[PDB]
Amino acid sequence: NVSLTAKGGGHYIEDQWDTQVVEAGVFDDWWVHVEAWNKFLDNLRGINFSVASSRSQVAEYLAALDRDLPADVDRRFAGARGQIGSPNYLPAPKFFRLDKRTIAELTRLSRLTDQPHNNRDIELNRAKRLTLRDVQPLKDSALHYQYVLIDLQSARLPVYTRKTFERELALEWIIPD
Amino acid sequence: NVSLTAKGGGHYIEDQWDTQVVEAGVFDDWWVHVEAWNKFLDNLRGINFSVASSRSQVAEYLAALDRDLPADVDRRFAGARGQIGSPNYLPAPKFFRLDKRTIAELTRLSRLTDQPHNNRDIELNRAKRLTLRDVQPLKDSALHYQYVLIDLQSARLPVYTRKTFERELALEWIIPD
Amino acid sequence: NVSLTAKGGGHYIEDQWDTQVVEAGVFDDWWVHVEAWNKFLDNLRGINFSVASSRSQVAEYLAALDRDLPADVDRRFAGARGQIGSPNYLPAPKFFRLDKRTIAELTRLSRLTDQPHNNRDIELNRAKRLTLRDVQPLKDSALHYQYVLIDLQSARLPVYTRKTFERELALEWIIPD
Amino acid sequence: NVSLTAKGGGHYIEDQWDTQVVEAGVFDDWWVHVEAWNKFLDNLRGINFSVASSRSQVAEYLAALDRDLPADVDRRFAGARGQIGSPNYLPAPKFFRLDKRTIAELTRLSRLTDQPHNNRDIELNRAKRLTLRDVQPLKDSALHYQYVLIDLQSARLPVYTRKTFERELALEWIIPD
Amino acid sequence: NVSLTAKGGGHYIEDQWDTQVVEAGVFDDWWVHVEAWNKFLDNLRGINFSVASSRSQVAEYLAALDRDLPADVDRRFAGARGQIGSPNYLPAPKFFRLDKRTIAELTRLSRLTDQPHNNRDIELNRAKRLTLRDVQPLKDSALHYQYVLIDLQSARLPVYTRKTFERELALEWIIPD
Amino acid sequence: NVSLTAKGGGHYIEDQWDTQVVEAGVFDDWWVHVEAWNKFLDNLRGINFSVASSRSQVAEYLAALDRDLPADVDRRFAGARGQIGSPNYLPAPKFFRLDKRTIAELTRLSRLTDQPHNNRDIELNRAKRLTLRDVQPLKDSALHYQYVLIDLQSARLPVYTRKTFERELALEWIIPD
Amino acid sequence: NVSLTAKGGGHYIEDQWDTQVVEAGVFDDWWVHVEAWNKFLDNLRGINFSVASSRSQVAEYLAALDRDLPADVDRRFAGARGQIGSPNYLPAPKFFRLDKRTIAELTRLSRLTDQPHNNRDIELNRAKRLTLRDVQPLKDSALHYQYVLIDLQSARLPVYTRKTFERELALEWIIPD
Amino acid sequence: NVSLTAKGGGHYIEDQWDTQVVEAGVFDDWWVHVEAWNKFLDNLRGINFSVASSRSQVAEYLAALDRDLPADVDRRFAGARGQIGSPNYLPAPKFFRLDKRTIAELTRLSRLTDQPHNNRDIELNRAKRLTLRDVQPLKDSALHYQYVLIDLQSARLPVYTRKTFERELALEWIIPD
Amino acid sequence: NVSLTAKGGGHYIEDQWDTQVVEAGVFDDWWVHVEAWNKFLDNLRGINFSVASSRSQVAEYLAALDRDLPADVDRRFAGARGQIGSPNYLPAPKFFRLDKRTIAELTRLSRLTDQPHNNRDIELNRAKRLTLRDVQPLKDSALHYQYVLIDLQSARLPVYTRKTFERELALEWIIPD
Amino acid sequence: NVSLTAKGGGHYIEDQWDTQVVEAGVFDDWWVHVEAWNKFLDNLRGINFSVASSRSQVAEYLAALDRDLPADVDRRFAGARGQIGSPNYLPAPKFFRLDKRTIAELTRLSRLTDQPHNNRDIELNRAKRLTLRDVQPLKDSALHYQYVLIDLQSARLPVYTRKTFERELALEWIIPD
Amino acid sequence: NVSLTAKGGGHYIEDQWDTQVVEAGVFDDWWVHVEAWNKFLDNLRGINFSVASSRSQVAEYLAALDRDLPADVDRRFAGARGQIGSPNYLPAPKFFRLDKRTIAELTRLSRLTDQPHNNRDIELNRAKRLTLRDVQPLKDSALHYQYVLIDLQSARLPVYTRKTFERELALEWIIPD
Repeated sequence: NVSLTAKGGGHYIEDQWDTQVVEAGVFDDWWVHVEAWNKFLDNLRGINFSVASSRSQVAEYLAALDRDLPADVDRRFAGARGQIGSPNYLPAPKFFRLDKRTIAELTRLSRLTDQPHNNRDIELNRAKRLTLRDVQPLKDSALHYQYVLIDLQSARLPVYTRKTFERELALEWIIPD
Repeated sequence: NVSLTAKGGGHYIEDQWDTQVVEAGVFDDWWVHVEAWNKFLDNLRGINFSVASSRSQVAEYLAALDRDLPADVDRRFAGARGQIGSPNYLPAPKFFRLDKRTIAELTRLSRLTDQPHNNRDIELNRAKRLTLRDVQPLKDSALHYQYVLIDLQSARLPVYTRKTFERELALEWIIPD
Repeated sequence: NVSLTAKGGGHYIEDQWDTQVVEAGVFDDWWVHVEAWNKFLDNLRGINFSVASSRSQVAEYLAALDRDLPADVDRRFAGARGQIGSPNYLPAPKFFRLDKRTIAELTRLSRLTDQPHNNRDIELNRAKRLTLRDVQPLKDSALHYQYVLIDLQSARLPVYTRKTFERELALEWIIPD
Repeated sequence: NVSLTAKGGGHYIEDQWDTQVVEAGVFDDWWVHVEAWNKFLDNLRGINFSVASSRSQVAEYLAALDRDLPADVDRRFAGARGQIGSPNYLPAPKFFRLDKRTIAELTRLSRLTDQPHNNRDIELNRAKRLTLRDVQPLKDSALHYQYVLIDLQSARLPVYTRKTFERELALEWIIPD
Repeated sequence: NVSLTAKGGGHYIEDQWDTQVVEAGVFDDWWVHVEAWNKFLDNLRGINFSVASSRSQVAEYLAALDRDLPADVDRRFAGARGQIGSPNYLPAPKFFRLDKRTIAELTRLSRLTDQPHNNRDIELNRAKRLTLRDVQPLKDSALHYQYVLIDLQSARLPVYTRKTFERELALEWIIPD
Repeated sequence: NVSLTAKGGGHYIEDQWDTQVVEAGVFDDWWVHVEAWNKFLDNLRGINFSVASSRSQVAEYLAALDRDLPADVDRRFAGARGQIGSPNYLPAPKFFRLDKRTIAELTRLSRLTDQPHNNRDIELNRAKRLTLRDVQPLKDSALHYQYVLIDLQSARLPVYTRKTFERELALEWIIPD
Repeated sequence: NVSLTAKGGGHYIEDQWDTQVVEAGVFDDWWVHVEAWNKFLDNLRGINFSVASSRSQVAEYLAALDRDLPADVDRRFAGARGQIGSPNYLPAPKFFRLDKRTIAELTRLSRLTDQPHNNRDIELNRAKRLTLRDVQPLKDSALHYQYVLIDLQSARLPVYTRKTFERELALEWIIPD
Repeated sequence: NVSLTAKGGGHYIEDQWDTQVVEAGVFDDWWVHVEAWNKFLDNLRGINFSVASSRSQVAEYLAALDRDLPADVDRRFAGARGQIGSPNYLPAPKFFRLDKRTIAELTRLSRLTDQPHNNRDIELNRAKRLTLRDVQPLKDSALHYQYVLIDLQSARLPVYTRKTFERELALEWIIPD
Repeated sequence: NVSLTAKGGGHYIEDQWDTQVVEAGVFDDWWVHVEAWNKFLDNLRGINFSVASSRSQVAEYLAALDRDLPADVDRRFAGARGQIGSPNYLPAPKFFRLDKRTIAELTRLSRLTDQPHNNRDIELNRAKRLTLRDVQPLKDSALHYQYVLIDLQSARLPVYTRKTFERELALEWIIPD
Repeated sequence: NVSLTAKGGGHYIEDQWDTQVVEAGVFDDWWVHVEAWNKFLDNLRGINFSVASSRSQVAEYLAALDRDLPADVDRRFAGARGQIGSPNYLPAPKFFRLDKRTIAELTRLSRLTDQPHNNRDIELNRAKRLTLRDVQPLKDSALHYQYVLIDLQSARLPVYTRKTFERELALEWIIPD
Repeated sequence: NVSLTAKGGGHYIEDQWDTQVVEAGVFDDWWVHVEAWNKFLDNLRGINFSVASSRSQVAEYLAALDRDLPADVDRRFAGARGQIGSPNYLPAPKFFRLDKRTIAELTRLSRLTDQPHNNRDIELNRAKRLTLRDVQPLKDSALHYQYVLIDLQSARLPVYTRKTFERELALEWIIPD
């Protein structure tokens, strides 16, 4: 979970954090790492309808993606620590604000994926000794998938650095006394 | 159950607690931990219709989620104890007020899940020696599930800290004499 | 049965207890403990239609829930005994007044549950050597269940402490002479 | 991932990088190497509908293509280091700015490719001992493929060198003091 | 039987013991030792359906578990005797109040276990000289077991020390005159 | 059983231990050692369905895992005793708080494992002189195992040191007078 | 277990170790040696489905791989001790942070491997005196293996030296006074 | 393992090695010797599907191929030491950078090779005294092999000398003071 | 029989001995010496099913094990007499309280051992002049033995010294007047 | 029995020995000498199933292994007595704490070994004048042996010196006054 | 046993030996001499399945191989004593650290070797006056042998001199004062 920045130094004033960032309007609002989100993106490009265990994979990743908000005062929104120029830099984390509309779209995928099933035939028709099977209820889903996903990739979402997160919501870091 | 804060110190005046918080309007009203609720969220993302024991899992979690209200005078609404800055902080608990409408929605899921069944065929057609089975009564449910759940995730619910719970309902903590 | 408070000290005047609390209007009117009722609630969330012994469980709990009224003069409506502040408190019992309408709803569940049956087939078709079975008379019940229960959870019922039970019905405790 | 140029020397001023290149308008916007993209191109020319494992190949390459943006201050947009004339040159990298419209086209291919299937027949009709099979749902796809791809090759996309990337978006490299 | 504390010193007043603890509401209500109950727990985790003598073990333990209530005036509810700090302490006994509902659940296990049988075949088909046998009536039981037991472990039951048993039911110990 | 720290020195105040740690909310709640739990983990990775005596091994370990809570006043939550720097340190014990939900999951494994059986055939068909056998009722279990276990490993559980156990539940150690 | 670096010298401040590295976010998170992990990699390349004892080998290695985290204050994250240039160097250990998603993938392999079986036929059909056998339940697994493994090799995981482990999580080593 | 060049002389600056070559982007990225790789190539040209022990040969070589990266500061990327002209030269090592895509292709071969099997028939039908056998599941594999291999040979991969490895990633060798 | 400590000195008060130790709750409850019990343990490890006279050995030892309770007022629970330090010490006896459940387990062994028999054949088939014999009714017993015994060894039983036996049951020794 | 260190000097305080080492948690817990245990190890490597008298050897050694705990106050945990440097040293004893789980594993071997038998045939078929014999009930055991033993060798158990035994359980040696 | 180096001179500091080399992580970890191990290697190359006494030879050597760790302070890890150049040198001992995985592999061989048997036929069918015999249970073993051994030879294990053993684990030799 992306809370990789030291607790200490401190701190958000606690008049505004209460007011603006917690209580209403950030948290319980999702956050994924850039060049960590992309990876999420392709696990799903990227998937074969249909063999089982290749479908349960959609469900699996969304947990542990990993998804959190990094600054929890006493924390700074991750930066990250280097001087410009000298080669110990670690230049920034950039984070994605997914929106009230989309997490409920990512969700759509998670159970656009599996459908109630009659699989157990194998323990029947084939093994003690036909069926073939029906495919269609998959096919439409496999296509429904292609759209809900082609939206996901082609949907320019807001990026946020430490520089921005203090600007968009004004919070002061209050450096020691 | 989230009653993690010391009994002692005390106490809510007992003129208002009786009046406002107990008797009518909080209790018997649910409360789940943030970043503890989310986890609830994904156990359910997050589920395969249909194999048994993957359906009874919805029922199972809602008990022990865990769900309670933390301040019971003599108790303070959990805070939690640290000074800002110095790295022994434990910064806050933030709690979800689910609403008279939703607990009866979470409930919907719990028994949107299982349906009366003819499973015992296995002890018949297959084992002493076909059936296949019928799927449809599952399928619709599996889709009914996808909606009642896509509401759950995309439903911005009220968050409450110690700072807020004394403000929204005014109670005084009455520090020793 | 929630009669956990000492007999002794005494007592309700016996002019009003006769008049108001016994004779007509409380007793034979049900009472369940809070955070003891909830538990009742989830045993039933919380149940699989259909395997037997998972249905007889509804019937079983309603007896021993446990259900009684706590003050029987010479008794005080349970309080309970602690000073505020000092950590030997036991802060209150809060009790649910279920209503003439609902106990006859909880009842509905108890025998919404089982139905006359042809089970004994197992001792026939399957064991000396098919049937499958019919499910439908269960299915509707399983859904009838989901409603009579989704009312139960989402039905804000009156809570009562010692503070309230003497106020709503005025009784004096008559402390020794 | 094409970040082949030394971290060090530094650096983009950090007034404009924040403003123009990160935050909004480059990143999360794709970048493929020239004469590295072409190779991508022909893996797909270049493919046989239908044998399996010859279809999963579309999915596979798009990850690891490889795709990234090279300058992350403190980094210079790769150049690359040689003097003109003397035979240690490494003359330039030239990079493709694919567009909001196309990555969602490349995506189209990735799952224009596989479709829900009834393959498991082989473990049936043929192996324990006909079917033939149906082809048509492939055929149309195989043709749908030919168009979405004939666009890809015949779509002149913007090339960018170090010389250009500082011109199109004005950033200064700030050489030591 | 957990009556390990000296008879003597005395005594419960005998106005309340009669009233509250004996007569109605404790006794004939079960009591098992903590870290003595757990052991009970795992003898049953913890069992193989099916070989005989591995099933009669459920029956066997519940007697001698051991189960009793410790204070019988003239007795103190076991404490136990040490000063804090100095290393002859014996710090407390903590006891489980199992409930009217559960002892009738523990019972369920005891004869969920054995079933009427045709074992004597061995003295027939096999020894003077086939049968195999039927398993199914075991199998369901073995699964019925898994649930009635998974309730037992995951059922947080009330713990009681000397400190509590005098508080929950108010009794005075009456130290010599 | 992890009670490895000296009785003596003392002691938890006994106002809070009664209140918070015993009575309700820790005990009867499980505790396994880190890098002692892992070992538990792999005994189960780690197991062959099916040969007998390779299945009874699941049952066997869970007892003696070993599982207890270490501080029982008069005891300190194990630390452990060294100065920083000088090489007689023994740096800490870190302990796992498994949850009301999981011990009833670990339990699931214990009897997900064995099933009622017809083994005794060997003393028949084969030895006095076929059968083969049926495998399927194992196979599903072996797969059911793979999931209930893949949850166990991939379930980040709370770690607790002496530093934390006094913070999360506030108890004072009361050093001699 | 890779704890090869001297205890002594000391030490991590113990304000941050508690905060950041232990408690939550490293430990119970896996760590394998580079050019020690690779070896793990090929034991599994690298395996024949199916002869027994060539399948139990997957299970066997994952224990003792060997897997631990090296710095436990008072310990330094292994370095390792040499001056640059002079030929007694031992240049670094580089370690793999496997992720919450993957250890539950490595696990998948461990019991993707064995399946419930009817082997004992050999002691029957063949030895006292046919069967052949069925292969298919292996075959699919053998292919399922090929994918879960082709992910393992082609999954660029994070490498960490002493230089990095203090940077990514900021800890100070506190050299003697 | 190709680390044939003296440790000593030294050394890579350790500002860039950390930055560029280790940490992310070379290591855990494979390296095979030229005119040592070719040999690998033909062991596989070069193989008979199917006799056993002629298939396990694919698996065997990939370990010990041998595969490593040669410069580990304090090491120089192998050169190798001679003056031009005078006949003690040893002119260069040239190394292959296989890519994230291909090692997962070489892997494909390793277990494209063996399949779950019914071989043990020989100990049956033939030896105690038909079967013939089935070939097809081999045949397709033998052809699948021919393609995944005809890619391997006809895939021009990047060659790297000492001259290049310092140019492509800029590292300085820092000759004594 | 372990009554090795002088009669004399005296004595247990005879108000408590009657009350607590005799009458009900110690005696007729077994007691074996430590490092005298172990020896019992291995005589049984430790035994060959089956030759006669190697089976009657189980029966034989349990009598004379030897088993008794040592203090019979006027007796002190054996101590034993030495000063600390000076080398005439005899430091303690430590005794095992076997439980109502186990003596009936040790018993199980005693006649798990022999079974009704047809031995006398030897005086027939073999001596005046075949039979072989049947083994199976032994074999199962020999295995039944292995379990009832593997419980015995791995069952941590309570140890008791003089220091403890006066603490667990409070008795005073009453030294002369 | 490893009690090789002089009685005298003295002594463990007798407040802690009672508390911690005896009573509960060491004794009746096994202890074998290092480089004395190994020898045990190979007597069993190391054994031929099957000729009799080569099987009774497992049983025989476990008694007299030899197994005891060395310090019995008044005793010091054996050290052993030498000064460093001067060649009369006897440097340490190091001892193995086998665990509640393993002694019940070593036990397994002891009677994994012998099985009820029909040997006496020799006095029949062969000597007064065929049989051959049956082997299988041995064979499986011989293999069952190979596993329960391959655990024994590859199970890193805790080593303890005098230095450690006073640290892990804190006891003071109390040197004369 | 390779403890060939004088006791005397001394000594390992005894702060680190306790910490690092003994207690946990070397001892009970095996050690074989180079060009003494090889010899072990070929006794096993090197063996004929099957004649008896040519199989018991595997078992025999592993004891007395010989296997120990040479430095036991007060001892130096054997060196060995000569000056470079002058022809009384004895240049080094180099030792093999076999691993937790392999000693349990060498073990495999030891009882991969013998199997329960029916040999005694010779005293029957052949000598008083056919059988032939069955070979197969040997044959597979003889092949199982060939693999577990072809791993042993082709498994590059770590070599250690005095120079290395003080470097890998840092211990100081402390030369007289």
